[PDB]
Amino acid sequence: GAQLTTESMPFNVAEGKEVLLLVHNLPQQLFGYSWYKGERVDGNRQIVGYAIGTQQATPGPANSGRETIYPNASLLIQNVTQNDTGFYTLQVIKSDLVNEEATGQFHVY
Ligand code: NI
Repeated sequence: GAQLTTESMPFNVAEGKEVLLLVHNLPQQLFGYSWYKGERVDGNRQIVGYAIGTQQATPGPANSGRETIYPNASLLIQNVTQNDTGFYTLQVIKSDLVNEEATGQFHVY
C-alpha cells in the first residue's frame, strides 16, 4: 500500500494548455474518485465524482466543463485559466469507504 499521491503534469502549465493530475498508488477495491478544487475534500469545491463501476463522471459544483476524470483517477484540466492555479484534492473512494485523499498542486502561468 504505497501512499496515494497526485502529481500535476505539468506542474507549471501555460494558460490555455492542459494539466493532468496524475494519480499514483491507487488503492485496491475502489468505488470511485472525487476531485476537488483546493486542499481538502469539500463537496462545495468538488470538480467531479467518478463511479468506477458505472464509469460515470458527475460534475460537482466546481466543475468548469474543462475537467476530465480518467478511470485511473487522473484529472485532466484543459484550457487552464489563471484561476486554476492552486491545489486539487483527489479522494479515492473505496468500497469499504475507508477512503484516501491526495493533494495536488499546479501552477498556471
Ligand atoms: Ni504564477
